[PDB]
Amino acid sequence: MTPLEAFQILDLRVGRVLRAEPHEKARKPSYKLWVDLGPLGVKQSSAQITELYRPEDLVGRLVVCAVNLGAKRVAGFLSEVLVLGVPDEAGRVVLLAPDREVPLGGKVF
Amino acid sequence: MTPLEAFQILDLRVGRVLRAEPHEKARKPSYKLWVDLGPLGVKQSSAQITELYRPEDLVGRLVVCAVNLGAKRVAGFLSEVLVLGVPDEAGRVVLLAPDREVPLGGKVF
Repeated sequence: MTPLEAFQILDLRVGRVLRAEPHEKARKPSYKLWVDLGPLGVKQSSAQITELYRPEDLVGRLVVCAVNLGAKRVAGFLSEVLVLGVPDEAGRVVLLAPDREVPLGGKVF
Repeated sequence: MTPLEAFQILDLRVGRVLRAEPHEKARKPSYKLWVDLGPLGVKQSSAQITELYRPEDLVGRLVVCAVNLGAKRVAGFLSEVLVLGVPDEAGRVVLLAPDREVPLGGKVF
């Protein structure tokens, strides 16, 4: 109930995309992603980051994800974590990332 | 209480550092920061990012902050928002940032 508590409860981690594929089944343009979160292992995610990013661009890049939320299904694909982004002027999702390379599974603070 | 709700309550925004100065009064090394959060205006923050970043580098840089947590005093300096980062192998803070420029005050999702 307290924004300070929510910050404490929410768990944000640095992960690296290992696999990105078109989420054809989904009505809303997205990608099926497989994210390496180090200690947390691999977690799936359906991200609507098709504008600005090509699956080939995602593979191997660092991303920051909300990991402890409940997993949900998207067009059959199970999305266990949320890849964080922010919209540009046109509303397109711009991904967040660490300034440089860092250990996977690292927690944001 | 629910990570999903913590997600919804926590307010993460992108801001631009316009001023950075040595927070020498603070015990733990930090910088006094003034962040332009667009519609939210200017918010102060004490950030322990002295290793890897020099005040000159921070000025004009996009950063991502936790904005709706209560403000806290740090060596007299009022820290109103949290500038988010992640530790490298050495534990040093690495700032998070959008891949490219985006509107200030933009909300992370």
